Amino acid sequence: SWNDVFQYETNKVTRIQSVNYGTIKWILHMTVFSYVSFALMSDKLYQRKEPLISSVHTKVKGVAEVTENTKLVHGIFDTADYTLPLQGNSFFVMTNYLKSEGQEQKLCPEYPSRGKQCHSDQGCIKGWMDPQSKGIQTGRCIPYDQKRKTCEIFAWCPAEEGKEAPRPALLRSAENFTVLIKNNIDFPGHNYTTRNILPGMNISCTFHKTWNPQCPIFRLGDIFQEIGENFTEVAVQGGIMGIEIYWDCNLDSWSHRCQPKYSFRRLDDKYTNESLFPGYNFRYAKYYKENGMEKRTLIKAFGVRFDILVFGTGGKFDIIQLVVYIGSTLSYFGLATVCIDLIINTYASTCCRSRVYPSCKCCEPCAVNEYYYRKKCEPIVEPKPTLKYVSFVDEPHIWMVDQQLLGKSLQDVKGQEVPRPQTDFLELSRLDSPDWCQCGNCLPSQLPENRRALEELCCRRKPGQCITTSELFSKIVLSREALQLLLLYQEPLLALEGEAINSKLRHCAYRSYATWRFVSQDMADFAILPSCCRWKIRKEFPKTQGQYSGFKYPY
Amino acid sequence: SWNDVFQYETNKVTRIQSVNYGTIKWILHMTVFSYVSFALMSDKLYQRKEPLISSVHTKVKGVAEVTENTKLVHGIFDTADYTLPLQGNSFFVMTNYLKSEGQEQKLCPEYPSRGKQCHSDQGCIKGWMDPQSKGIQTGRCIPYDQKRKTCEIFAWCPAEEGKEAPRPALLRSAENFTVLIKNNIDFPGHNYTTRNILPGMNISCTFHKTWNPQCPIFRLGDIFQEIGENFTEVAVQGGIMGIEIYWDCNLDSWSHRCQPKYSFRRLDDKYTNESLFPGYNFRYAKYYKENGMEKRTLIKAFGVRFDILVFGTGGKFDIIQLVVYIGSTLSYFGLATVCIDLIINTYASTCCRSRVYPSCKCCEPCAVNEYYYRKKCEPIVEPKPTLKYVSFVDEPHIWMVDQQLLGKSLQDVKGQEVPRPQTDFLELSRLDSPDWCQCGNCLPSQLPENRRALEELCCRRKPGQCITTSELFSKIVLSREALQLLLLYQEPLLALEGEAINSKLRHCAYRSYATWRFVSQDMADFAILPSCCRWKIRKEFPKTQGQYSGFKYPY
Amino acid sequence: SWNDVFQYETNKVTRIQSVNYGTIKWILHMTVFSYVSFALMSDKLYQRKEPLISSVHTKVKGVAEVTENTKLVHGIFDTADYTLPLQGNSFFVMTNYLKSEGQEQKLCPEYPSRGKQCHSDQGCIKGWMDPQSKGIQTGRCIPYDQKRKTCEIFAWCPAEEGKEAPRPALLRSAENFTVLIKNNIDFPGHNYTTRNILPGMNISCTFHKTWNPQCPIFRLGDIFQEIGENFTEVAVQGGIMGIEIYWDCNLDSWSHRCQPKYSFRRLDDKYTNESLFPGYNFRYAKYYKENGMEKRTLIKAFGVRFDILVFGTGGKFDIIQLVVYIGSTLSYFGLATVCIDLIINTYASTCCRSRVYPSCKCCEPCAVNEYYYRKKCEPIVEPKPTLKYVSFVDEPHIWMVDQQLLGKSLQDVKGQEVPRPQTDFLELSRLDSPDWCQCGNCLPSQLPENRRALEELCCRRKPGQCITTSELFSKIVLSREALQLLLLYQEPLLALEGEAINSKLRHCAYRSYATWRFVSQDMADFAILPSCCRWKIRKEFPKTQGQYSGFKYPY
Ligand SMILES: Nc1nc2c(ncn2[C@@H]2O[C@H](COP(=O)(O)OP(=O)(O)O)[C@@H](O)[C@H]2O)c(=O)[nH]1
Ligand SMILES: Nc1nc2c(ncn2[C@@H]2O[C@H](COP(=O)(O)OP(=O)(O)O)[C@@H](O)[C@H]2O)c(=O)[nH]1
Ligand SMILES: Nc1nc2c(ncn2[C@@H]2O[C@H](COP(=O)(O)OP(=O)(O)O)[C@@H](O)[C@H]2O)c(=O)[nH]1
Ligand SMILES: Clc1cccc([C@@H]2NNNN2Cc2cccnc2)c1Cl
Ligand SMILES: Clc1cccc([C@@H]2NNNN2Cc2cccnc2)c1Cl
Ligand SMILES: Clc1cccc([C@@H]2NNNN2Cc2cccnc2)c1Cl
Ligand SMILES: *[C@@H]1O[C@H](CO)[C@@H](O)[C@H](O)[C@H]1NC(C)=O
Ligand SMILES: *[C@@H]1O[C@H](CO)[C@@H](O)[C@H](O)[C@H]1NC(C)=O
Ligand SMILES: *[C@@H]1O[C@H](CO)[C@@H](O)[C@H](O)[C@H]1NC(C)=O
Ligand SMILES: *[C@@H]1O[C@H](CO)[C@@H](O)[C@H](O)[C@H]1NC(C)=O
Ligand SMILES: *[C@@H]1O[C@H](CO)[C@@H](O)[C@H](O)[C@H]1NC(C)=O
Ligand SMILES: *[C@@H]1O[C@H](CO)[C@@H](O)[C@H](O)[C@H]1NC(C)=O
Ligand SMILES: *[C@@H]1O[C@H](CO)[C@@H](O)[C@H](O)[C@H]1NC(C)=O
Ligand SMILES: *[C@@H]1O[C@H](CO)[C@@H](O)[C@H](O)[C@H]1NC(C)=O
Ligand SMILES: *[C@@H]1O[C@H](CO)[C@@H](O)[C@H](O)[C@H]1NC(C)=O
Ligand code: NA
Ligand SMILES: [Zn+2]
Ligand SMILES: [Zn+2]
Ligand SMILES: [Zn+2]
Ligand SMILES: [Zn+2]
Ligand SMILES: [Zn+2]
Ligand SMILES: [Zn+2]
Repeated sequence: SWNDVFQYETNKVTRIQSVNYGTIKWILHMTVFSYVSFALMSDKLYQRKEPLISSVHTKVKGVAEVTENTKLVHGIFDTADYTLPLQGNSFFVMTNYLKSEGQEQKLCPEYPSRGKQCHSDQGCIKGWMDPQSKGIQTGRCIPYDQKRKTCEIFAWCPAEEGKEAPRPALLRSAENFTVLIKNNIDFPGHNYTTRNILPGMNISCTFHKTWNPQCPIFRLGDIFQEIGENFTEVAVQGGIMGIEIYWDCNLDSWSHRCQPKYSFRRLDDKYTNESLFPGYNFRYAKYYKENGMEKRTLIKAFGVRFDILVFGTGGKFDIIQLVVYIGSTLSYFGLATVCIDLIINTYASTCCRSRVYPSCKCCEPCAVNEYYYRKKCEPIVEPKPTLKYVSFVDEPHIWMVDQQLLGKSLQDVKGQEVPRPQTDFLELSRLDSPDWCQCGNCLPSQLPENRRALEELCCRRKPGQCITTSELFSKIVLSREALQLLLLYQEPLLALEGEAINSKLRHCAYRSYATWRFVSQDMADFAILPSCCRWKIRKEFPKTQGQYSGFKYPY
Repeated sequence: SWNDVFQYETNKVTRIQSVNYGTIKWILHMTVFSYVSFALMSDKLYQRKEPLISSVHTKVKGVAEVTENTKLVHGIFDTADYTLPLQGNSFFVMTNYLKSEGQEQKLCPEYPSRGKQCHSDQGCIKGWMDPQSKGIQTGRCIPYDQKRKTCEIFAWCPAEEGKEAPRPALLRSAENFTVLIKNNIDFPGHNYTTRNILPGMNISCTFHKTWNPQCPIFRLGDIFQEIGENFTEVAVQGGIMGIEIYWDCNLDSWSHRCQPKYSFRRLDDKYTNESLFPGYNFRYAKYYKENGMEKRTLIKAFGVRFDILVFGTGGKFDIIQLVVYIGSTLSYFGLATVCIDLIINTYASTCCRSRVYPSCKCCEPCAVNEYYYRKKCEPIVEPKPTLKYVSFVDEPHIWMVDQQLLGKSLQDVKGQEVPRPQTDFLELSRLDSPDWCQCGNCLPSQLPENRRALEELCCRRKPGQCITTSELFSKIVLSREALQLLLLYQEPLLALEGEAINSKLRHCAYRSYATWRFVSQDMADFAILPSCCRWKIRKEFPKTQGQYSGFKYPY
Repeated sequence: SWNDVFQYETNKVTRIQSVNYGTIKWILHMTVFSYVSFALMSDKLYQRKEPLISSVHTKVKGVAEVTENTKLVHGIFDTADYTLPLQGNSFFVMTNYLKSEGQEQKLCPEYPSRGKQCHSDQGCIKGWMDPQSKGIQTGRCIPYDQKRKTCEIFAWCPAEEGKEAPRPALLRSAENFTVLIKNNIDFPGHNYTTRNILPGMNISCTFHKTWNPQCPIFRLGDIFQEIGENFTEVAVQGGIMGIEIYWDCNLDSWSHRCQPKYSFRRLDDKYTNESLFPGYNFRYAKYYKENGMEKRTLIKAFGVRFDILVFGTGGKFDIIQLVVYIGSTLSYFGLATVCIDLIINTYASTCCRSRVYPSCKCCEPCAVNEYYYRKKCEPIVEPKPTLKYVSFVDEPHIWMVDQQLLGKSLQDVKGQEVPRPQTDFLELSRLDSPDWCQCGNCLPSQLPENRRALEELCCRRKPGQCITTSELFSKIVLSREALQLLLLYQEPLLALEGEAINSKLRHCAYRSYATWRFVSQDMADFAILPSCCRWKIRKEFPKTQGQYSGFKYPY
């Protein structure tokens, strides 16, 4: 059993000294290797990739001046006037505003927005919580002004919801504002961390696509016009702008490159439906107390919400990933073998010689694939009990009968023809008749009727001379000296006496005839002797007082 | 060397015309292919998958009315009264509040919360910064009211921290509020971008699981009751609700489907410990100046923080991914070969014939696997110096002796028995004695004692007639004419004279005996001639004035 | 065709009973299996991994006392005084502040910051929107104080932008503040969800690296000092701290482990350039009305923004992933075959015997690889029309001539020498002359001149006796009886009469000579008979009234 452990199985191979096959094999191997390497390096499949974790710190610089109205009001807007305390992944810059000062919780006519005019008390319902007007209707219709009327609502009054944003936008100068974005990114699995601002960067820089791609100071107007967006128009109703920071980071020492790439993308739909809150704005309430009453100043602030979208992956060499990829791609190196073996398989077919080659003379010298096929493959059939082989001296090939003999004589069964092997020339270089019979020497079988059809076989398919009449038949089969020599070869001390040697000689004669007429031991083992030859052999070496068993399934 | 480059190696194969083996092979191949294809299409393993980057814009609509108290106060709450300016991935809706107006930074008794009652000055420490009371203790105990006492703290007074949230929740009507969620998602690697609102969507829609799964307008109460949550109860102490937007996006043109799926999940633990801040609330300070003093109004706002969780992947066909997957799965197509080869290997074993087949007659016709095994495999042993083969005319097989001859005669060494090859019938179809000896013709070896055991071998294991006595021995071995014919065959012009031809004849006789009794040249090359036969051969073709070398390791 | 479907191809193999090869094979298989299993379990390659979606709820506890100034002001700071309403992935804690109360929109001298002193009106431009001073310059120079001057700007006055943060930080006590972080994480694909606080956790716990790694209550000072950061120093100008919550979650039931790991990392660059806004701060405006004027209190709040970075993956067993990994690694099990086959290939080379073995006697017994190579591989050359084989009785090997015969006699073409196969001993164990000629029996070819060089071949390369003179030549080639026996063997009933049998005998003699002198039918099929032997054969079996075709390309 240890010897069994100590075994190695190696495949038998046929080395072909073919220029075309070698060329094809090497070309296919080179192609597979080149593609595998290109995929490995282009996609960095040898690298474990980890998503980043990002922190964003934004600082907006800029000052705006507004002059509006009934008295003229001159206002200055600094960061605390147009920015919220948040300075993370999103920062808001106010670009326009509607101000409703001195609101009190009381009854008032709703602002006439979106054709909300009232003509009669039936145009509104009492106690209806209108989120559009942002009040609760009292059910009555009251005059908003001299010309139009609007229902009364309990809300923050004077109610002005629905009024249009100023145009032009009051804080247009925000296009000239700048934002400094500090982005700290980390790959914890790879234990790496960097930031978008490194020592040596000039502080007077402003971002540009080509001149200053790494400058993290962005002018808002430049952001808008880089992607063909009009800051002046968006400033009226507001919008959402995304600043994308892509980190395609290679953390390998020999190829270390972890630098941010900045892009811009409008995130709010320019063509948003009017009822779906187009643009970007929010209502902020400044609460105070005046005249012993709780009052509220409502600022509808329109502006651009800048969303900093930080994304990317960090790739670092990982042996497991490379091993997995190489293992996945290893099977592709069998492409050359598959292709060349398929070529040999298909071109060895006889169909190519009869039809393709005469039509196409260029594909003619590819007939060598038959020699390759025969030096590569050994066909064998299942040695089933019904397997029989018959050879007729008239015919030049052997016939296989794999079907059950249902009474019909073996002579009448057609079967499938198979080629006759070439008896090694090297070894051969040395010095009333039954109705089915056609030679006149066959005799009825002595077997039981149920299996008598097996022995109902003649040496030929058409009438003619019996094969037994040939002197070579006597030399190979009936020659007692030759059979005795063969027996001695196998059994040097065999006793050439007794009824036993005669049975041994009979079996040796059967084997000799089968090998001579079938060549291969595969066919000879399942060959069926003709009745004439079988009975002549038995006459030469008969059985004293027994009945012949006949062919035996060797399996 | 170029010829070497121009080589192709093809495996030698044995084609078996077996119905069962072909059936098994094709069934296994179909199963492997079906599973590989199913995995490829189900998991989209041909697609490169990229995580999305999302931007969320939320707009809350809704109006609430509150009537509380000592004077009756009728208050209206619109978006600016219950929402914060943030409208991104999270939005907060106030559902309840505790108001402490007119706070001044001074000394006051802490609110009696969680059994914080005071009975003596020793129940509290001076200068202790109590974050629960949100003040610094003065070390003294003072009467909070007529019945209970509480220590004095320097804080915003009147201190009311620890008071219970109103019940029912004041802003219960928030269940009727609606939120419009605009979700812009982008796959930058795939250069794709879409949003959850497309042209044609009805604006009066409200989200529903089945009727309106794509409507991005959600009623908060509907959100809560979709997952079996009670908005009325959560509104008292607040909570956190997550609106999950899953983007399972297929970006292939032939299978393009990038649509959001909305789900809801409570994010705050319903059973949070009382000391771990159950629910959701925050304290907001409204600062003002009254009576020449800095005053503060503290609003403890309880509400639902809605967290919009946007996640998903975009898959687009990538040739590299498909190639990698196919390469990974290619090796599985060898399953049929592995299984059928294992069947042939195991069923060819003799163990199955002796035990399994007699017990199980159904597994009997599988004995054909032995023929397959012998047509597929050629066993060979290592040709080591100790390798020897011995054949005894008494025994029917050959014996291998691979162990060193440590003085013990080769006759006495047992070794391991091996089968005798069938001499090709096709080629064969033509026309005082030593103590270890058992034939009476062996003679002591003339070799040095150290290696004399090699030649101490007899033609038989038991007493009997010598193999040399057989006439076939003389015909094959001693026949000078046959050996001369063989020599001429190899060397046509060999000069049949001189002491050289005699040595050539002796070696040819050795080879002839070895081939006759061992058949294979593998065994004959390492076979050991019996002393009797060896010395008879030497007598026929002796050496004039030299000592015989004897067997030579051929390796 | 169905029989074709019912076929199975199995590779022919040579089983080697070698201890070293078996050892190498099993060692390599064990190594490959061990590494594959280690990679599978270490990297959980059998698991589908899904990124988490996280929700963070933060609650800060802590109270601070400040005493500053011209009148002494004693202020208390609770959560509503130093925290913003946001309680999600980021929370801000105020640690220092600069307060500018009672600002009015009017003209004032800018604060003298960063050497902004003015000496003349030419040092500033009118209408210049200075974002540093946060005002619009009027173009005039005015005295900020008695000693220094600064230009006039329309801004919120008194302008104090650029004033240094207080030192020490006013809210130093914030180091003693605590934050409770509730983290709800979910894997939607795996349909799993958990949180960082589970029942049974003690509420008096405070986080520690070793003692309380799972306590989600963190002291800010402890956070800073865990990573060697000084909270007192950072509190002056502020900063950004990241609380990383890593979820390495295994969702398999047998290996379920989904627990958070807390780490800390400073996110703001300690060495940020002075002009790049070092630290963290924001300007918040408190608007009010005083004396009938809109006034503003500007608080420059410096503090630590704590960013909770939640990341991780959830791994759950997936059959497809395991199948893909196993398929990727299957090809690696062919390493043993590749290595051992390469060893056999290289050590069988003759180059190793001539040079390596004499120099290195240790690598000598590896000569057995030649026997393995010959039992494993069968070399065959392409049977092209130019393929010819010639054997000279003088030389001991055969010669291959694969080049076109451009008039030059085949005798003069060198070609490449090839070894002579061993004629199976088993089958052989039985009983004026042309200028190019060197035997005296060759005759000029009768073929057309263009192809006459093919037959211009002699039996030897040097002068000597003709091979035809040997009696074995007559026995094998000229023996009519032997050729007739061979013909009968193939055709038992062949009629031994007529001009046909003579041509059959001539062809059989050609084959017999080719097989005798070339052994293999591969070489014999393309062998070229010497002119002497060819013409002697023709003399024995001549053609009556025709011209001999001569050698025919068998392909
Ligand atoms: N191949 C082959 N073998 C045969 C044939 N007939 C008989 N045998 C073999 O010869 C043996 C029977 O010998 P036979 O003379 O017919 O009957 P016996 O006297 O009882 O031995 C069996 O083991 C068969 O394998 C035949 O036609 N073809
Ligand atoms: N297989 C085999 N070969 C042998 C045996 N004895 C001798 N030889 C071969 O014969 C050669 C020696 O011939 P031998 O007559 O014994 O001595 P010599 O006169 O010096 O040549 C060696 O090369 C051996 O390979 C044997 O028992 N078995
Ligand atoms: N291998 C080999 N075959 C030959 C040679 N010469 C002739 N033949 C074969 O013999 C056949 C021609 O016979 P030949 O006596 O030369 O002329 P024929 O009388 O017209 O048949 C062809 O089919 C050749 O394949 C030779 O030198 N070598
Ligand atoms: Cl959106 C925003 C961002 C930052 C600050 C403010 C602030 N809040 N109260 N008054 N605001 C200032 C202000 C004045 C005049 C017109 N518009 C806005 C807002 Cl409203
Ligand atoms: Cl949480 C929140 C969201 C939005 C606005 C407010 C606002 N802030 N100052 N007063 N608030 C209004 C208000 C009045 C009465 C009771 N509760 C709250 C808060 Cl507090
Ligand atoms: Cl950053 C921040 C966080 C929370 C609250 C506040 C609040 N806003 N108006 N006054 N503030 C309080 C206050 C008083 C005195 C000194 N500093 C700050 C701020 Cl400013
Ligand atoms: C931005 O600045 C430039 C130059 O300072 C000025 O011409 C332009 O009008 C400014 N934009 C706005 C919207 O005021
Ligand atoms: C990660 O990198 C830092 C800096 O190089 C190093 O100090 C640390 O040991 C590394 N490994 C960790 C943090 O596990
Ligand atoms: C941008 O929008 C403004 C409206 O505010 C308009 O006057 C201007 O012409 C627009 N610019 C372009 C380039 O369309
Ligand atoms: C929500 O609206 C319905 C119908 O308008 C009303 O019956 C219900 O009371 C409202 N819910 C609350 C909490 O007020
Ligand atoms: C991405 O898509 C847009 C729109 O189809 C196209 O204009 C652009 O060229 C594409 N490639 C990019 C942005 O690299
Ligand atoms: C929801 O909670 C409220 C308490 O505010 C309670 O009155 C009501 O019955 C609850 N509803 C359900 C269905 O449990
Ligand atoms: C934090 O608390 C400890 C003990 O209560 C105290 O000694 C220390 O001074 C405090 N830190 C600050 C900055 O006040
Ligand atoms: C997910 O898990 C929950 C809880 O175990 C279960 O009720 C549900 O059916 C699962 N599948 C889903 C939500 O698709
Ligand atoms: C931390 O910084 C403060 C300055 O506010 C300094 O006094 C103290 O010595 C520093 N601590 C250490 C350990 O460096
Ligand atoms: Na593979
Ligand atoms: Zn007959
Ligand atoms: Zn017959
Ligand atoms: Zn003996
Ligand atoms: Zn003997
Ligand atoms: Zn000659
Ligand atoms: Zn000659």
